[PDB]
Amino acid sequence: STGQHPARYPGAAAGEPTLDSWQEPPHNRWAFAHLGEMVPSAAVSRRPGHALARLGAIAAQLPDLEQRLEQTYTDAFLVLRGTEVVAEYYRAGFAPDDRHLLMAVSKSLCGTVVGALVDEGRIDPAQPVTEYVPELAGSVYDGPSVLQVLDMQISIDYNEDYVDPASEVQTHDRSAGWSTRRHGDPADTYEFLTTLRGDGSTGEFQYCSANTDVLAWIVERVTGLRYVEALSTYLWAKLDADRDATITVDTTGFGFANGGVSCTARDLARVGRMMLDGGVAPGGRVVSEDWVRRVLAGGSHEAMTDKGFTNTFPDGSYTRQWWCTGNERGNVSGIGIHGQNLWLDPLTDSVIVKLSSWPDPYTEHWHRLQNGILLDVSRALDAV
Amino acid sequence: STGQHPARYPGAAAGEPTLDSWQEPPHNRWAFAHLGEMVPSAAVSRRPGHALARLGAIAAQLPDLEQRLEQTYTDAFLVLRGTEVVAEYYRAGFAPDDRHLLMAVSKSLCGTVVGALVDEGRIDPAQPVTEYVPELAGSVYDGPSVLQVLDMQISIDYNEDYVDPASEVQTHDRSAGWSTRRHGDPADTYEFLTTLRGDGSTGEFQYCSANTDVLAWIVERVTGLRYVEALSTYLWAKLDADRDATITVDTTGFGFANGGVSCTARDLARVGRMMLDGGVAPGGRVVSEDWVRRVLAGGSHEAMTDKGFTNTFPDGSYTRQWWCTGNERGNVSGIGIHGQNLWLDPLTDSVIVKLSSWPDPYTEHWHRLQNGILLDVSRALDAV
Ligand SMILES: NCCCCCC(=O)O
Ligand SMILES: NCCCCCC(=O)O
Ligand code: NA
Ligand code: NA
Repeated sequence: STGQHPARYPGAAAGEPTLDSWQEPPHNRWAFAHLGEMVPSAAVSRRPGHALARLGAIAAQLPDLEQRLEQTYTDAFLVLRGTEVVAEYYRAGFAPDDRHLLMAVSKSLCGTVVGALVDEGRIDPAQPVTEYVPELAGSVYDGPSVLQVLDMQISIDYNEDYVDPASEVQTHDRSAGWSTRRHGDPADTYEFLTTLRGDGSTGEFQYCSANTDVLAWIVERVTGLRYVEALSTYLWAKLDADRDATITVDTTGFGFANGGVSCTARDLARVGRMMLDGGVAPGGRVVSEDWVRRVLAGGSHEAMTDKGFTNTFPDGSYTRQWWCTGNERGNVSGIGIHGQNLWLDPLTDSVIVKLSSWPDPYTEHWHRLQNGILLDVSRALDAV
Repeated sequence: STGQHPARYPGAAAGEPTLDSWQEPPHNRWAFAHLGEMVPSAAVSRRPGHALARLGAIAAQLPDLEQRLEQTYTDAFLVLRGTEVVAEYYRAGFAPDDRHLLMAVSKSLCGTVVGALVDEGRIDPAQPVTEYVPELAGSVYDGPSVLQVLDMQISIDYNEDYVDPASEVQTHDRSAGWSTRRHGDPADTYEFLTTLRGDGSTGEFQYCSANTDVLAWIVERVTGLRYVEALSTYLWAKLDADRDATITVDTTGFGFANGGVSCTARDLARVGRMMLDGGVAPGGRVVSEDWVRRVLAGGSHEAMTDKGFTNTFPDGSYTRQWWCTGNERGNVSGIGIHGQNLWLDPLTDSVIVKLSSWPDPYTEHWHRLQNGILLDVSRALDAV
């Protein structure tokens, strides 16, 4: 058992509706107004081809920028200096207002929601995960603190070989609906999390997407809100965003917090703007000044043993769902596979959003090229 | 085999991507920008409870209207007189700009797209279905004309007992993704259609949702466009709609033309406005004056043997995916289970949209109440 979860709608029974019951009362009143949450759906455009390149200023300092963006399978690119959009790029076929999957940049959004609840005193990072989700007792999450989940400093037996269906990575996707279910798979994401085990050691960084879903579960238990709603209430609805964001949901309606959010590049930049504004957004304060300060400060360097990150950023670290480069510019970034970045450049009070679709989830090759672009663009914003 | 179908994206292989391949190249470039088409997803609101009742004028002639709307599980109600919204109602929890499933009102939208292609000379209703979809040879659709599909005058062995999983109604839903698949089910909607049989007789009305999906298939074969795109290009994009509409799609990306469209009440009214404007919309002509005239004129009365319809509308009929009351007002309406109506009242140059969620798909009880409301509202618009 995974305990109480926020009902899909007011008064809904646990796990209702399902793909086989949404047309039945009393579920249909809700389902008829949110069918996309139950059945894959396509947009029928209200609007009746070519790449849009408006790199403005930085174009002079980076003459071959568009080509570099093409080489890194860039779909959407936007630079926000202060409150102004100073550079934009959208591939042919991708409109400026189209939404794009954020992959793990979604994690930084989840950490932000947790941060908001910490400010309210609803979540104490020093407390064990089980203080909020007792059902995780007996799992790898029995013992570690919420902060250790936030900083991903929990050793977990997590097979990362996607080529193997038995791997935890593939199983995580199947449990959430990102891939076709197989006989024996956990019923939902909550159940999947309870099956995770580890040797009990903590303190060393281990990137694991399951950690973020545990954070979302904690958010639900402390607020009583579906993660989908909590993400809106504590973050999205305060950004004065142009469009709603979307998030994939599993069979119980639980949002895939670790990587299922989609939004426009301009709106994602509003999240960065909030971080560079001490945690304040147009609709109100999202997180405390202290939380933002802690994110920019970075996590323990000693815990960061991922050579894939430290080879590029020797003094890098990770904290509260954000990757911290530890470079001379103090760059911090939300990162997602296939080339997604919500890059913060505090020195120039700028935010760089790059949403892409590399053929591979991750290779040193793509990261070298991607980071080269983000760093060059950041430097191009320096006063001269 | 079901023949050629519009690729999900430029250059996509048949049936790609699937739930298990969307993260792989070259599918991911498209999938990352349209994930809702692959995985159930929820909206994360950009906006931070009570029913909204603005029945305006008709309120005086129909004092208990709001109560009548509540009794018929009304979610959204809107009356457009000419180009003006003269009355509106939205239940608590349903925003004026929220979208609602249209169920079979979706059929009238599909018929409109077919009508547009008839005007272009791309579709000849007198031609057999097989002239456009040869793969339907050997099925109940081998012999009948496209017009007979439009008017639903084809006898089909179609078990309507949803309580039975083997029924065609339940099988249709499973083949399209509206319900959990079962071993042996057709792979997609196209395949399901090819399994349909009948005694060969035609001429008598038989309401069958499979007919509309055949129309959508014809649309795809004649235009080379996914039905989702054709619905936008030939109709939605010409309405100057406030929001995109959405349509559920099966595993191949084929839109559920017979009942999977969702849109706002105000936008649905724009479709009615176009019909009352001789087929012209703000973005251009959608269908010919003749097509609209034929819809308002009705189908053959003798073909209409559905007592459930004729008991209320003795001179009623059906043509080109629209129900024609044949009443003294010449009312015509798009109709969907659970209380959906796109009701046309030419006498007062008005359109009435009623989107609901009755607990039951259909009962004489609900229809009596629903039609009573639509008729009373129509009469309340008459000059006095
Ligand atoms: N298991 C689906 C991928 C989740 C995103 C992970 C990442 O972007 O690092
Ligand atoms: N098989 C799903 C229902 C399709 C809608 C049918 C109707 O509204 O009449
Ligand atoms: Na905080
Ligand atoms: Na026409």
